Amino acid sequence: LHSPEAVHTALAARQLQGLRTIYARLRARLMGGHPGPCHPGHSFRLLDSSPCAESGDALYYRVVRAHEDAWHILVAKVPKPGADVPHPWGLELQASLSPHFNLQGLCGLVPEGTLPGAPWRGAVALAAEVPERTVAQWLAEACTQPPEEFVWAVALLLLQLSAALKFLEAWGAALVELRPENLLLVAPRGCATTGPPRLLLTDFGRVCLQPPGPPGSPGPHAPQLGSLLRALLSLAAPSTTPLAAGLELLAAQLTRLRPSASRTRGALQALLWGPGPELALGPWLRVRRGLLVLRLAERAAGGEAPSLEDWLCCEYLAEATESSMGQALALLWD
Amino acid sequence: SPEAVHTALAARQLQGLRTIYARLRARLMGGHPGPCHPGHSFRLLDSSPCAESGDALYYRVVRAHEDAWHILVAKVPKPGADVPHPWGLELQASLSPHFNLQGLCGLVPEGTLPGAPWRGAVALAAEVPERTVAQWLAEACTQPPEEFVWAVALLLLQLSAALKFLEAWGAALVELRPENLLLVAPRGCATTGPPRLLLTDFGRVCLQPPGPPGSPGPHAPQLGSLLRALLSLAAPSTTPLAAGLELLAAQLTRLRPSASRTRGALQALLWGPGPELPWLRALGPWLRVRRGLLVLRLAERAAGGEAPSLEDWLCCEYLAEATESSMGQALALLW
Repeated sequence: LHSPEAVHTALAARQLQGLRTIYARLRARLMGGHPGPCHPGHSFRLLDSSPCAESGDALYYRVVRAHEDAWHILVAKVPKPGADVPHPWGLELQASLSPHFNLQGLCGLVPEGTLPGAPWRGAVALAAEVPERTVAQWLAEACTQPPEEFVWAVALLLLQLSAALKFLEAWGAALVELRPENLLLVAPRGCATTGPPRLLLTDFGRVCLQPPGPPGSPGPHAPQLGSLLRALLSLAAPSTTPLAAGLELLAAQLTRLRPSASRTRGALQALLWGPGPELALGPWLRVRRGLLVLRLAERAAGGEAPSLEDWLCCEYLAEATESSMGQALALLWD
Repeated sequence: SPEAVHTALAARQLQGLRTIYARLRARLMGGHPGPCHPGHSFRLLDSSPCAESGDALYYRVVRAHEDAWHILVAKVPKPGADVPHPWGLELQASLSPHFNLQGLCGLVPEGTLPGAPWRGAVALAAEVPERTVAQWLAEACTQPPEEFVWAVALLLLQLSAALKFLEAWGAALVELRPENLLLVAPRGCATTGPPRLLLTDFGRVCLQPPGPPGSPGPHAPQLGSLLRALLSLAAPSTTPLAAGLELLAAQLTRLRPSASRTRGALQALLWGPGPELPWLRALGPWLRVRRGLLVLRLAERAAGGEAPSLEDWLCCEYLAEATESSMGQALALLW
């Protein structure tokens, strides 16, 4: 109204409120369908006579929990014969934590005599999620993708792993080692079927209490992500794209500078979408937030669903700030 | 250089809005059955019409073109029907398909479907009728809300689009009657909201060679009279749109405006500004803001799993094609 700049501010304020509404609606569907806790009135019957998935520490079978003429599908996690538990408290933590997009949740336990005809004997915990493949099983096929196609797919799975780890670092606990065979992949709920899978962390036997320490401390997982990132990158076909060049520099920075999981997510999101080192940043983020909303509207016109990558992108752009992008760029060009 | 970024953003959302309109229009006009050939096979679906219009009984028929699946409907002449202007029926076969016109795909003579309830050779329409406008009004005006005039104004904009196509042609309809108009669901972009309107009454459409304005819209004084009848059937005039329709009916009979001027003023009541907007100076940033808000609303609906309605496609047609001179006419005709 007689001030083009006030109109520009009102448009940024409303499209950002819409961007948070878009994120919250997609998150509510993406995290929907969670089964309630197990009760004495629930009848448990087996689906899989052989493992539906295998991790490094356990075998997984589906079980149907029937009640009130309906049911939920839960997974029984059966530890492999000879498997150890370096940190038993991490299993007590798994049963104490609320649901998280990238962590394996529990809905209860099947005690002895409650599930007839099982492949195993003894009380078993019930996981809320249903597995499809391990990260190692995905790599066995995925390493045949074109250079940039494979590397992008891995870079987005790494962003999910950093978030799962950020929760744990803010919580006050850490993994002693990273093992892709205990990282499981499933299709995301309510998202396009051709996008990236949802990443679940299951290795709670390796999670231990680790106090955050002083404000100048190193990130407890940084040298594990640096070495793992280089081993995963050595599986990609060669490319000259900035994406692969930034991921190799970030691996050197993870072992050299030792950033936290929240600083790691910032630089990785900045490499995936962010500006170059030349920035100043406000106008860029305001244009990119508006462009994702236009792409979502243009594809909706064709009856196309958003993918998990678009929910993760809209999450970065909605949470991105000038101070956060300053830190993200600083690691990238240093 | 923020001024350079704001110019680039307006151009980037404009090509996206035109792409959204073209993709939703392509879904709405998708599957149009092709012309009838010796390769087509037909089967009867019913013994009673899917729509009963003033001068036609509409029966649904299956067609297959080399095993390509199509549904078409026979326009069986209703007993007592006539043709005051036979040229208008030649015009219906002549013109290209249009979203709000009743299209034809060819003739099916008697004997193709031995079990048919009709006799004689009957042409088959591309669209599949569900009800007439008079049939919708009988129930729809029984328990209207005060905002009911919203559903009527949107069907009126569609009828004005069908009449604008004929007015751009060499043609006019001499007698306008809601009992001869048809409503169907939109294809590919379907919701429970307003139906697609089809203009059917070509038996009464005559030649219109005049150049000078004369009466600019031969259909306007007829729409003004029908709109006053519709406003007395609807809920009390408590919504600004009902008051806008009351003065619009007086203007339709007083000024006899063309369908293109009726669509401008009617779109201004539906989505555009009133006299609160000289006033027209605000239209530049008003279209840029309203165009961006519709793109944002479509993305927020998609985030919730809600498809766009035919109203949202008509809204994006109005906003993508509206200009400062078109909105200047729209507002000047209303006030």
